Amino acid sequence: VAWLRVVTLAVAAFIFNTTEFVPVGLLSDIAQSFHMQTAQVGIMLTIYAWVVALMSLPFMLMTSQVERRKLLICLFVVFIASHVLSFLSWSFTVLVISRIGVAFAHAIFWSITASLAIRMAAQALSLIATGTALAMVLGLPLGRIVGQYFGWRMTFFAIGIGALITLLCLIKLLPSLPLLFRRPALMSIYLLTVVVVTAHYTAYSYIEPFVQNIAGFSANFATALLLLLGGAGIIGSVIFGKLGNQYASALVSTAIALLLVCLALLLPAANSEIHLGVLSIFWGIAMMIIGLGMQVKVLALAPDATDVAMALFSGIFNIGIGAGALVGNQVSLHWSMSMIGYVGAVPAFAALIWSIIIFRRWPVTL
Ligand SMILES: CCCCCCCCCO[C@@H]1O[C@H](CO)[C@@H](O)[C@H](O)[C@H]1O
Ligand SMILES: CCCCCCCCCO[C@@H]1O[C@H](CO)[C@@H](O)[C@H](O)[C@H]1O
Ligand SMILES: CC(C)S[C@@H]1O[C@H](CO)[C@H](O)[C@H](O)[C@H]1O
Repeated sequence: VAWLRVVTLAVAAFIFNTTEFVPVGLLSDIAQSFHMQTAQVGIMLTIYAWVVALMSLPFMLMTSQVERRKLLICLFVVFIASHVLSFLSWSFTVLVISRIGVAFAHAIFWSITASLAIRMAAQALSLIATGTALAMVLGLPLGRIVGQYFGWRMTFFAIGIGALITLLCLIKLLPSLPLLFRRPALMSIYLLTVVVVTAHYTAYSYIEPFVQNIAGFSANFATALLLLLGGAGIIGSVIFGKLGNQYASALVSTAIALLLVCLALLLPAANSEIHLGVLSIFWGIAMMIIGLGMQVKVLALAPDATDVAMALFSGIFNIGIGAGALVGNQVSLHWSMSMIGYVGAVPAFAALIWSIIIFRRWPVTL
């Protein structure tokens, strides 16, 4: 019952995190159906993200008063309704309105999920994280291939059904802030996160219309990279799993360094299928190391109020996604979408330094 009552959430984290990134493999399709240009559709990522940023904190506030599995139901219900609206969406406006619906559930979910794994008890958090992790590897790739044969609306409708079958699996298994603002080390971590995420989502958001409209390759080759990155992620995630309980500083910095490289070398490694592919192998490995790197450290640094740690982590993570989407959008629209790799490499340089600085300053851990 423990493993189940938690594996059900680990799955549940897979759904929410799967959803928000699926648009990355669906920009062309979504654009085609609405007679706009790829990058223009990129903003539904920012809108989503920034709603999760704005509401992660106020929503949990209001919601924590009354917080049974009841709340998960109403998330899932809204999640499921919104996803039905995406499928029916009769304008790119209606689509993005639907994305807010999801984001409202998203916002609330990810405040809560940190604790609940523990309340059914631990290492409940790896499971959650495994789900988080298995989103990039199975979720997003398979979401593209579905969007290939069947198109984007079915992809969105599909996910809505998961939420249900998992909701039903869910129902069968049932029953502050100034202190953190005054942990500079935690704040510094919250800082590093915001920045490095913007760096990565400058580029990663538009990788599809990049591999298609800019590097010239097939829409199959794009889908190919997305698989490679996900699995690259498995390597990355299991490098950490086995080696992140120590070495956390060094891994994270070298990772961020690796990311730096990849972002700079995006345009030069294009026109070299094998090149972009390796890039993908390294990029991916960096992505998960950095991604889990922060979650682990925030939790470490905030034992007495983990969920509020995580509530902040959630929101402040989503600033970076909207940031990177938007800057990625704007470079693509106004100067060239080839300079997304380079533009993003600027926030990544800063982060490398900030990384090394703060790990020197606070070597304490465990
Ligand atoms: C102040 C210097 C910036 C350093 C980063 C410290 C975290 C503060 C960022 O605030 C953000 O704005 C939202 C608006 O409501 C809030 O919900 C929530 O706090 C958070 O997502
Ligand atoms: C010279 C010493 C370097 C140490 C300073 C740490 C880097 C913090 C910069 O973050 C800024 O925050 C914005 C998000 O709000 C970003 O979008 C913006 O591009 C970036 O400029
Ligand atoms: C980049 C993805 C992991 S999204 C990210 O996951 C985090 C930890 O799993 C936080 O809980 C955020 O709420 C969520 O948006």
